[PDB]
Amino acid sequence: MEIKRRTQEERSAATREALITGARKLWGLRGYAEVGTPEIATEAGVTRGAMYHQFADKAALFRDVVEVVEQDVMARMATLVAASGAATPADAIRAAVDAWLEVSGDPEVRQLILLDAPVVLGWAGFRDVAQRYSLGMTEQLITEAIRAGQLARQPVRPLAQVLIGALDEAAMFIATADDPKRARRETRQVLRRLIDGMLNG
Amino acid sequence: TQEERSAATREALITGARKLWGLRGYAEVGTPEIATEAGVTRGAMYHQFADKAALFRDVVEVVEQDVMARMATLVAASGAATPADAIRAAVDAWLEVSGDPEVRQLILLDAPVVLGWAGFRDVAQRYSLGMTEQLITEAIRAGQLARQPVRPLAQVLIGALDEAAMFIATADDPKRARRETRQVLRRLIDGMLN
Ligand SMILES: Clc1cccc(CN2CCNCC2)c1
Ligand SMILES: Clc1cccc(CN2CCNCC2)c1
Repeated sequence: MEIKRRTQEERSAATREALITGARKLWGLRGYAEVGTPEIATEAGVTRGAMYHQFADKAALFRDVVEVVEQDVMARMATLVAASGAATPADAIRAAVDAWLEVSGDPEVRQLILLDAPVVLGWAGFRDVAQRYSLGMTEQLITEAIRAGQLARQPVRPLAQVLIGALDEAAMFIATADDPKRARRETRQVLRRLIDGMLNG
Repeated sequence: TQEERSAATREALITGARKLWGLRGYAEVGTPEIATEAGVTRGAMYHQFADKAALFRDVVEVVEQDVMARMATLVAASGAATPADAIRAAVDAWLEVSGDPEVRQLILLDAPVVLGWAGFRDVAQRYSLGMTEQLITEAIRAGQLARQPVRPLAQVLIGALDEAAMFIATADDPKRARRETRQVLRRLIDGMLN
């Protein structure tokens, strides 16, 4: 029965991927509140029953969209830091700040992660997502700066958690601004002062 | 008067709810228990508060008012001689007041969940921004912070300060978490203060 089981699993996975892809596209453009699951099923080319089979409700589909978008946010940030030509751990942290403002400025990321997710997931769910995706990259950037003597030896997690709070509030300030270009410049300038006050190099 | 009697009933309910939810959390104490603590009938309680969440919203207001009054008292008594020293005193005052067990449970743990993201952010901003922006404005005026628009720095610092408090709130060793987090916050602000 293994070909039959694997075939049904692969078909389920393809349906799931089409639904997430469709939902990510339409909610990214219009917002969660403005696109219903029937339109998303049509976009994905699946029936309502195929959708019900994969997702209990609209919010369950949104939770899976956030996972895929967060995975792409962190991969894009890692690509931009890798391509930055950062010569030291301190330069990699500055590159990571620039990458966060760039990727969180993507209109789809702004809409799904910064505007919809805190409301649709609620506080606990949104903070659990932010945490699962932010902590590893932040702790490793700190660890490498300590190892190079560019940051004081200290417990990594308390510093990581405070910086994640500062960086996520910076992104939210820009996302909710009516003049986001000015907000992004002003916020970039605050984070430059905060990071450059911390880093020894 | 009827208004004075209504106000006494309201005060008994807010006081009782603050006490019981302060100890056990919003999720773990129902309105029947609170009405018993307050010595108020359920009918008289539902007349004042549509539902559990409505009573909680009024508890958060009274607790937030006390948090900010206590912050102002501690900074006033700190002996801070300069705007930079007032900011340093306010960081210490926030870790002291957010360490109060009732503030920890009601503001750091329950309010974001019960009020929801948007509701909580509105209350947190309405209570945090005045004091934060005043402290920053005085430091900029004294030359001790870089010339810059106040609101962006205020919002990023409130994010750091609230995240520090919430990290301590759920720590396995809160005393240790507080010490290590106080060091981070003092170093973060010292890197920007002249
Ligand atoms: Cl140290 C550092 C500097 C810049 C960016 C990051 C990662 N972000 C943290 C906030 N949530 C998004 C990811 C870490
Ligand atoms: Cl500048 C400064 C320094 C420390 C404390 C505060 C006040 N707030 C208390 C509530 N949450 C945010 C911060 C401002």
